[PDB]
Amino acid sequence: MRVLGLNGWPRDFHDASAALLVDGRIAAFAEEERFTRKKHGYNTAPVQAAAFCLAQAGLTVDDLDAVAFGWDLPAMYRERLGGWPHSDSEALDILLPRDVFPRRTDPPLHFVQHHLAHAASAYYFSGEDRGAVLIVDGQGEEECVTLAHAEGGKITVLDTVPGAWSLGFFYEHVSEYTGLGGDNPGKLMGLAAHGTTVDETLSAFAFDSDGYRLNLIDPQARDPEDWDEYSVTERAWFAHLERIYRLPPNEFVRRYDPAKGRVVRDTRRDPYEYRDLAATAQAALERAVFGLADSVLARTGERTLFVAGGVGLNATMNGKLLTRSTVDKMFVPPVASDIGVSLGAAAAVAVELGDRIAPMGDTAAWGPEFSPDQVRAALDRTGLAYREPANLEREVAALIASGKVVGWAQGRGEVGPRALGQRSLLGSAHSPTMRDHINLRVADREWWRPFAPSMLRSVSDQVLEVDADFPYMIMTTKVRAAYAERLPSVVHEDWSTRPQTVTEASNPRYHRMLTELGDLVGDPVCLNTSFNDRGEPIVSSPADALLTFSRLPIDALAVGPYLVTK
Ligand SMILES: Nc1ncnc2c1ncn2[C@@H]1O[C@H](COP(=O)(O)OP(=O)(O)OP(=O)(O)O)[C@@H](O)[C@H]1O
Ligand SMILES: Nc1ncnc2c1ncn2[C@@H]1O[C@H](COP(=O)(O)OP(=O)(O)O)[C@@H](O)[C@H]1O
Ligand SMILES: [Fe+2]
Ligand SMILES: [K+]
Ligand SMILES: [Mg+2]
Repeated sequence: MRVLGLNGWPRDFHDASAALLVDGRIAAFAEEERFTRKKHGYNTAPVQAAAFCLAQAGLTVDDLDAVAFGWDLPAMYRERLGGWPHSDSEALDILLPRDVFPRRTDPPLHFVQHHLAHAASAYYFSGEDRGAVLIVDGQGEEECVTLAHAEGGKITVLDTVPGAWSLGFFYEHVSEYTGLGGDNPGKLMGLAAHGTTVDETLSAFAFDSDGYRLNLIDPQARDPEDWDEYSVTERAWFAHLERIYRLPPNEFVRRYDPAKGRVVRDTRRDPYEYRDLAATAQAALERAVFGLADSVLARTGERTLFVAGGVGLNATMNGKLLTRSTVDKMFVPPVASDIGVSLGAAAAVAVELGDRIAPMGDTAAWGPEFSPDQVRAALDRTGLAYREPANLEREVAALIASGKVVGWAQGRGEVGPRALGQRSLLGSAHSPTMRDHINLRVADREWWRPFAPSMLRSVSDQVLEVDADFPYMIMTTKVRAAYAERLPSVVHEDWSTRPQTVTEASNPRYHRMLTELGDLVGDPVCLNTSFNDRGEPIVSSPADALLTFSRLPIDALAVGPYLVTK
């Protein structure tokens, strides 16, 4: 079957994306923000993402067997807004506007329960017959957690936790409270390592062997003036945090900066001041999730764990789950957050139509790519001088080895929040100054945020405690003896790293470049951070890449077969 999965809707929505499954294979998959250049794909149907999916596969909406949406949207409208007003035809017009998506007739429209869609995005793509499913995000239609059993192509729900007890809202609210912002929970995670935990309950959580309790909030509390429990949980957490924590909420400051010529936003306090709150929030999330995972694993009798939902992006928590006595194998897709429910809704529907879903296979490179002619066109636009190296991979290897920062734009854009050698900024993993150089001089990131490494899968065994595939940079692990000293720029406060393992199959060019690199610095490892300026999404087009390259004190840009220098 050909099934187009969708996320994103014009009203109060985030992380719009589109995914096209052809006979269980990912034909194309991209996030709206990459095309709009507006981070998080807020309040929109995934118009551009779906246009790309169809163009990539050479299809039109008339060639689709089904369109799948990753939430039970009619149900949310019925419950929270007094009725679902749209015929399937009218819903399609909104999701896939006719001026961009001409169609003779309407494809069958399927609405998939949000957490099922999450679950589908992990199970069906993991390459594992069966396992325990843990879904933890902000909130689906009603629930914030789902425990389920996956076996023989079926996902069966054992239990859910109501939205008011959301661990994602919780973590988001703490992230907002510190000044990092509720849209930047990943930063809270990186700040945790720098602080100290004293009471991992925050006088709110009570932990047990199957999970947690939030005696702070009535679990059946509900916003009658909205369609999720964000605002209710926000008021409760903010009041509680202010009550028990020495610092009041950090405030946002909007002021004209005559240096930028603009009103810029900042924080009244340095978020680094809240490092103990971050540590404590991180510890509480871990503890709560450990209980949930132990619980679903035991109730199912499985020892393989599938995790998805937005909290699933907590790589630190993931790494620690992996090493838990109760877990032998773990799969967490690069698209754990809502970006992944388009793909999940599509799989659920495809499987329902009799298809078998192929494993992801250690790659996330499903977005657009660009030919040499298309790249050259973008280069000539700018009038920049460039070369076409005989051995680009070797030249990049050498640049990196000498302490230079190289933009790397090749092949099909990766999907999800991590760059994985399709749209990356590259630098020495071996340099004890590279990290401060990129944070402070290049990207204006907070000095306390860590960077992460890409390395060959064939030496990952010797570099890292664990010998597993880490294709997605969605898990932290410990660095073996005594590489922990050899790789200063990609190590975090606690000797953990958040690695990408690379196989020749998954990324030949990148694999080859790392190989060359190894001959020069001994180790086929590099620093790999995402290719973007501070506000914007990861660069997608060759034009995006040039623009960002012009704006950053980077040394070179390797885009397609071409090398551009500063
Ligand atoms: N080994 C590690 N241990 C703990 N945290 C880590 C580790 N490696 C990376 N991180 C954190 O993961 C975060 C990812 O968060 P997030 O996705 O919000 O950043 P980003 O979107 O890449 O940043 P930007 O604002 O530049 O787009 C990093 O900012 C860093 O704080
Ligand atoms: N690194 C992280 N650690 C913990 N929670 C995270 C992290 N990244 C994202 N989240 C959580 O994901 C939640 C939203 O997840 P998602 O499933 O994408 O949306 P929704 O909750 O609307 O379905 C947010 O509440 C956020 O706190
Ligand atoms: Fe979700
Ligand atoms: K283990
Ligand atoms: Mg980044």
